[PDB]
Amino acid sequence: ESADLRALAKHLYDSYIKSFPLTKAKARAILTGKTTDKSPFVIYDMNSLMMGEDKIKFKHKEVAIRIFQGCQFRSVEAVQEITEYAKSIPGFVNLDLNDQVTLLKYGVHEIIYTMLASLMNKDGVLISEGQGFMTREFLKSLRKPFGDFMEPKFEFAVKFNALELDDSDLAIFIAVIILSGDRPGLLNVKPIEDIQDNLLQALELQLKLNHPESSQLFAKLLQKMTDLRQIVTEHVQLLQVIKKSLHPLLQEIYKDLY
Amino acid sequence: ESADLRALAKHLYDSYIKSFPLTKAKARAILTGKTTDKSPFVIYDMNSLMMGEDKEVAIRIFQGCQFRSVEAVQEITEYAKSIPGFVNLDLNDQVTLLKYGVHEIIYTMLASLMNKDGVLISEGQGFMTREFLKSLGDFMEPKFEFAVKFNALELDDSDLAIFIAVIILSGDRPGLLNVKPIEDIQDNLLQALELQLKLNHPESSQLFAKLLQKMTDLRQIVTEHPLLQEIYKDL
Ligand SMILES: COc1cccc(Cn2c(C(=O)O)c(Sc3ccccc3)c3cc(Cl)ccc32)c1
Ligand SMILES: COc1cccc(Cn2c(C(=O)O)c(Sc3ccccc3)c3cc(Cl)ccc32)c1
Repeated sequence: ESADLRALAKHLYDSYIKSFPLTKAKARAILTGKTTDKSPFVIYDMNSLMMGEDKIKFKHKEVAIRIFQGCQFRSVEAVQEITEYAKSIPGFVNLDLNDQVTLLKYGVHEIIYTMLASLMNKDGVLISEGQGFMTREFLKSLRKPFGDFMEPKFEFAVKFNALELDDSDLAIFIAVIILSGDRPGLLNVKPIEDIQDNLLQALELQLKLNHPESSQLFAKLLQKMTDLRQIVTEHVQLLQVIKKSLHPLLQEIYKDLY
Repeated sequence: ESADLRALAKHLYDSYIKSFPLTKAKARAILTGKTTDKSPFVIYDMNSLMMGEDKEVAIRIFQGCQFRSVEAVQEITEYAKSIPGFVNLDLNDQVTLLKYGVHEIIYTMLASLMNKDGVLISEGQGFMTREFLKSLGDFMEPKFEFAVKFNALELDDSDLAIFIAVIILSGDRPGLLNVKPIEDIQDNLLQALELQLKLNHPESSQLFAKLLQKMTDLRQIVTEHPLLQEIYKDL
């Protein structure tokens, strides 16, 4: 069955390519300065933060807070991308609608962090679709609860990026994360795990063929999901330190994804 | 290398038997009224509890359960010594791996002594029900929910021995000095488990991943709410 595993891999990558406008390949080309196209506007200090908000578009009233809503606007945009990609996954839209919601409900945070790692090196993050680069030192230097809440994301990213996965690897990895059969409140786990079974097989082969010099990559990738679920837990906790940010209709768009 | 990987598997299993006096095989013989062993005393309520230990109750149960963690770190430590390469690692790092990896192993091995209804105590001589514990009041519910999920994998002692070695030797543990020698040991512990599951469960569909995915669920129980106070010092 090594032929349908290749065809499954490809066509998650094909849908991945169209669901997500900014890929890892493109993020690394920009980060490394590593070819033609363009250098991003760098946010290293308060004066660059304020100049970045003119030429740079921002579809999104103190400064460190103005960085939360921006990060929150953006994560909610990402949900609709992850939601579209989920639908390209063979078997997903035949699942019970309730289960589809539960898978996304719990899956989108873990996928957001995975994808946030593609835009991060140890020095900072690509923001505003590669057009910008906020430095890491500019982020530790934010106030009170804003001083961290990005810093552990970087911690995980530097470690995650060391696996040197490409977009074709991540397409399957993300699919694996969505079709996760232990989301609280799933009504029907049989097809969920039979789809995840395929994806794991497709992933195991992809890592084999794509990183043939890298012995236990499938297993080391799976261990990362234990770091992923922990980072998600302490972010949902740091957002009950940030119920202490006004809409309200924006509290009502941007409270979840969902 | 599939002779190296059988040798390693069988080495860890031997050390496992020798380190842990109550195995899962023993626990399952005791739990299912199997004949080789003797039925436990059952603690379902208050004068069962009273009659079993022949100030208050809840925190005195929490004193016992906390001390069972003591011999358990005495035993996990002894096992970790037999893991090829462990004692070669930097002294500080040996400690770092033990401190963060021990509770995840406790909960793995507590799944062996549990069913849907309760837990074995005193090397399998007693049996505390889930509801007498739910009568105190929360601290055991996640253990039981993981235990029920895990025991579905139908893992036995030879599988757990290797899987537990995989836990202890993780290079993601906060503040490891020399990460690379630790990853090197896990890599061959990883392909020894993969050979163990394909050879022991020839019919288990993608069991290897299913088991490492369960490493998530273990990490989250650990986020629960004085040789213990010195393991907890920062996590
Ligand atoms: C996984 O995709 C993303 C999810 C959330 C954010 C981002 C990039 N990004 C953005 C953005 O709006 O593009 C933002 S908001 C922003 C950036 C610069 C100036 C004002 C707002 C952001 C903030 C942090 Cl602390 C980290 C990453 C951030 C990408
Ligand atoms: C996996 O190794 C174990 C780690 C901790 C506990 C146990 C079994 N156990 C014990 C014990 O003393 O053997 C105990 S302590 C105990 C309980 C009643 C009377 C006397 C002691 C315990 C308590 C809970 Cl709430 C759950 C499991 C427990 C086993």
